[PDB]
Amino acid sequence: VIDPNERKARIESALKALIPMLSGYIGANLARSFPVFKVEELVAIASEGPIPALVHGFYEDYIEANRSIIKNARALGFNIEVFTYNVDLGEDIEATKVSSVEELVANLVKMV
RNA sequence: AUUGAAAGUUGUAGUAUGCGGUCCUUGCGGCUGAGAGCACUUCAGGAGUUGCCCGCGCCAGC
Repeated sequence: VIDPNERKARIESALKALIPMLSGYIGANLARSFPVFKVEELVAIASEGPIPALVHGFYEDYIEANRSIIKNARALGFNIEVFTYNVDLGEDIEATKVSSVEELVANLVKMV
């Protein structure tokens, strides 16, 4: 319904909304607490159509589950683009080794 | 009003006194309203249905 440029700008705004997410701007009591934040590791998949939800990082062996859910999804015929930070994720998987959070957002907005 | 004139055929009298139509007598004895009989046989309370969607326990706290 809206102009295509409006849709695009909304897309990059939503993607860049993650910049004040992994920097320590979550939760409440920011004035006094402002928690000591660091991103230990992360894995992201972009794709274009419907893809299965990634496994939560709560579990201890979620890296193996992520590898198994990525390789087989790509084998099934999904054009999934994978970005990894501080996660090996094997060697046979074409995954972009990102270095931070904002450049991950740059990679996401590259494919708009 | 004369073959006429006056002239009770009358008085008293229980056809009565007593006397069980009576005595004895099972309408009685024996007798299955009885024997055989599925109110049975076949039946989905069934198909479809998000208890959904939005939500800072929040901001000032030597």
